[PDB]
Amino acid sequence: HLHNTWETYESIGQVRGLKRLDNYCKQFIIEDQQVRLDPYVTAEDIEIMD
DNA sequence: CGTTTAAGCGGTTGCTAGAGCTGTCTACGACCAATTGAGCGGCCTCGGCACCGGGATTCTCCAGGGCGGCCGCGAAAAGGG
Repeated sequence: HLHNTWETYESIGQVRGLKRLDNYCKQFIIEDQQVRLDPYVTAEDIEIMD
């Protein structure tokens, strides 16, 4: 956990665990921007998720 | 293969169902004798189907009566010597 690297998809290539990064990206990015862009969002939900 | 989730194990807390044991008794079924009426075989008779004799009903055939055609036949009109 000290050799954690800030990487990019073109900087990785084809290694094991790439679909872990894919699942992370799709899940966090899609419902993060969904809860940021929805009109039916209360302040309580955004503060508990923050 | 990544992720979630529910199985598995251990734990609570009280009550109730159920197995096991002991005890009592009472209705219920085995058992026996006398009896008799429901089952099995035969015997008799009717309902219905069928066979036979008799009578009524409709179809086919043979003969008589009348009419057409032939068979030369025979009386009669016209021509010839």
